[PDB]
Amino acid sequence: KGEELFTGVVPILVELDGDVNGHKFSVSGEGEGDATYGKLTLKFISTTGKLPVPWPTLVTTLVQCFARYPDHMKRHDFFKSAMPEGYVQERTIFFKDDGNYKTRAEVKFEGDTLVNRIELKGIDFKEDGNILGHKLEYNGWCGDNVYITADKQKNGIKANFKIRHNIEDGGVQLADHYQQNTPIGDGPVLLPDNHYLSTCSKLSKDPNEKRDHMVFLEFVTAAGI
Repeated sequence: KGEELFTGVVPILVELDGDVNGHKFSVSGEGEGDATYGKLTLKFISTTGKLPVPWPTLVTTLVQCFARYPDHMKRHDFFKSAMPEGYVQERTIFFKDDGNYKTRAEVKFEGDTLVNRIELKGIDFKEDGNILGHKLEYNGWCGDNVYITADKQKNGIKANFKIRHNIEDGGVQLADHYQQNTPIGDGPVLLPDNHYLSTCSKLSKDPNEKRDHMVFLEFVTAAGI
């Protein structure tokens, strides 16, 4: 089964080609995931200089197949069921009173490595706003539970959740996520009952890293059934 591919530690590679208000950037990430613990340890670097947007706004875009689905919920794990062929993950992220990200990604196995290749398009961002102005706290932000629902029409799922970024000096910048995932292959997948993913993240910095970067720790676990 697809879940058998996640029994141990799996290496991860991430690639993101971004474009925000016509300003292009590129991020390369790598690390490992341990679905048994819903644990992700990843590091991301910008290869194109300082990012035009804050790192926290890219976290959700930069591998939910590593969520821990407890034994009693494994029937509802769409992400692993679509492996190894993978799935397309599309999102529209509305930043309240600001621009929006539109993202399309392929999450699939290349060899023994889980790969996440992303194309991101951002438009309508305010130069004097919280995003382009880099006013979002690096760890001052909390992510609501990722509420997942089946999308039988497309043999996939949909997800909805808000990310709440603390603004430096006060305030919260909301990011409304609208998500859709579709399998790449034709094989049968697991269409889940309503549930959610509980997430916990920690951003940090590598003191040896010279490039604009983000060290990333995440725990993600399924619940709600």
